[PDB]
Amino acid sequence: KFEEGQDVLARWSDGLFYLGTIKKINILKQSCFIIFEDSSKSWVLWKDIQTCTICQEEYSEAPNEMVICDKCGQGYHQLCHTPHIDCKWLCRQCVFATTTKRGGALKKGPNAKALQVMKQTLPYSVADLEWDAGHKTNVQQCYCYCGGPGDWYLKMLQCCKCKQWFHEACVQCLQKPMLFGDRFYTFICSVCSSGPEYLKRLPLQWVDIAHLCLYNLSVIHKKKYFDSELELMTYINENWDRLHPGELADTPKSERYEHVLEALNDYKTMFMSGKEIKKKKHLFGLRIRVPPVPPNVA
Amino acid sequence: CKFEEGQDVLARWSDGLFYLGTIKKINILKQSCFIIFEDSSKSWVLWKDIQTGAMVCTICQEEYSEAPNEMVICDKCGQGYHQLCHTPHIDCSVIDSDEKWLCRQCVFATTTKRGGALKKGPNAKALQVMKQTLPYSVADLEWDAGHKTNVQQCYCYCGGPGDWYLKMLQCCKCKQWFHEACVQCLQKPMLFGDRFYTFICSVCSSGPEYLKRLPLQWVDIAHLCLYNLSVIHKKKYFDSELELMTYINENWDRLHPGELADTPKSERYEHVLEALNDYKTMFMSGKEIKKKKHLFGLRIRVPPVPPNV
DNA sequence: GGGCGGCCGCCCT
DNA sequence: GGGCGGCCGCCCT
Ligand SMILES: [Zn+2]
Ligand SMILES: [Zn+2]
Ligand SMILES: [Zn+2]
Ligand SMILES: [Zn+2]
Ligand SMILES: [Zn+2]
Ligand SMILES: [Zn+2]
Ligand SMILES: [Zn+2]
Ligand SMILES: [Zn+2]
Repeated sequence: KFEEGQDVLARWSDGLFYLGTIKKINILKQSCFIIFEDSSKSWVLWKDIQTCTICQEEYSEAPNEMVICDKCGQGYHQLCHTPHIDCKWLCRQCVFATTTKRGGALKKGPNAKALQVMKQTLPYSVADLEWDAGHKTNVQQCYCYCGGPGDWYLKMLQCCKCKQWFHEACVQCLQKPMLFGDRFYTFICSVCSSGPEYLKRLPLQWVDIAHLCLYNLSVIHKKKYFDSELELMTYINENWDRLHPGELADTPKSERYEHVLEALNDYKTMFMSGKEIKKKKHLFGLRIRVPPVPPNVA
Repeated sequence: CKFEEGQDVLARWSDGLFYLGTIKKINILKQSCFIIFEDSSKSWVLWKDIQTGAMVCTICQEEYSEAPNEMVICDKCGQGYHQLCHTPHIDCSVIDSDEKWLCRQCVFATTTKRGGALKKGPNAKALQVMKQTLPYSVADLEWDAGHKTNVQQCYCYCGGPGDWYLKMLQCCKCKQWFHEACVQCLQKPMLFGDRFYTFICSVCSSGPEYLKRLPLQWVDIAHLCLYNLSVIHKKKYFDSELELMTYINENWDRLHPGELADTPKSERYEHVLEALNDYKTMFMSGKEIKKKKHLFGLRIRVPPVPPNV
């Protein structure tokens, strides 16, 4: 049970836990209205609120022995933990806490290896998920290896096998920091791989680069129109390596703006010029703030 | 805005079809126009369903043209479109041919038709291609609780108005409703409120539509036909033999019930009459209100519930 | 931060 | 010498 005014750890839609205080409780919207340290406020599902630890029973069996984590010091039966403990040990939510982080989870060290193992087993059933038509969201708001909430159009990767979406912070295969709504990847999660993830960058067209970066600027700054040269092209150049342009990567910095501007002008159904609202014609924005769709998907 | 009173326009009705009409009133707040049609009938039509009319690109109103984004002229309405301005994009293959090209507007106009859109022909082939791309955003749609109506009144491949219970199919995937006139998978004209189908639209299938007829029980046959009679004639009670059974026999082929289809005409009334008397929850005899016993009506004027596949 | 009242100034046959 | 492409920037749907 929870109670108003209680200090808790709440998992956000980026897979990470944040310290907060329960202000309100909704009995079965199944959420708590939580204020965070930056005085930001939001509703959080109970499955994402953190107060045997899985069985509430004291008996240490054999070979179902009670194992105590060596960091948080909480106990787990060998067959109650997810995954099960056979044979220094850390539990799942301590493994995730010390490994998952913005930009991508840790790749090296004992904790990172413990994550790689435990990631292969989901804390939920794939059958109990109810997806929308485009397989972007599910009713349970249950995604990734962690089982937390998530927004597909932000920094998440969809597995091309199980079609589940996975947080940037929870994957360990990223060479560069993820861009918002970047779907130009072939990704296979650790569950489907039964081991380390597979990640391959799909080739980008100039219209893809323009769309993806305009989308990122739009998300970051919460605005629509951007100067094609001084804002958009600047962001593209500053993130050129992060973009993995593929075979377009050798394009001289002087020649990049030509192709980008051409894409902005040609694709009228995708990009709005400032001239349409009596502003600078070099100002461009997305008609609909939606991530670019790679050739394969929808 | 674009419109003024006395202007002759093409107005899209809730069947997905355009009709010739004249604007009598304009409502800025409702974004609609009061339109009189050729049958002198009058109704309010949303601006999104009004077609003004009947070398510059009609979409962006610019006149530049160069490969691989050239200006393509519609071989019917004569209007020009950039390859990347049209929805969907015009493939460069089109320009590399002697064959005609119609725009999305003209493609729909020449193919969509009462009882079901054209199945064969170059135009029919173009419809099945173009309608895989919606002219609207599904995310902008604000649906009601039962997912029957949205406040935008935007449905189907066409983006026009519609009544789900009046000749429309719901896709089992995207849950959007599609006009009878806009689909190319029907074998027979639809009955009102007939949801005994498994339908997958071209948008979800990325190709031809999928359609399978779900089986009807005798209670479903009576319910569906009672519902149709109630909607058409705007009343509740009908004569089981002279009115209901007459409708059922006249629409027996169009009903396509499945395993019960081979039932002899003379035998059908036996099972229909029993269904009316057995399903007390759905069917209401006239005796319950001190009227003739063989009069029957639906307690709730709603379509029958289709079975899970 | 973008919708629109406002008008600069190029350049029109 | 005036019509319109172009967009500044005021100020709050
Ligand atoms: Zn995660
Ligand atoms: Zn236990
Ligand atoms: Zn622990
Ligand atoms: Zn997977
Ligand atoms: Zn339609
Ligand atoms: Zn155009
Ligand atoms: Zn046309
Ligand atoms: Zn569909």
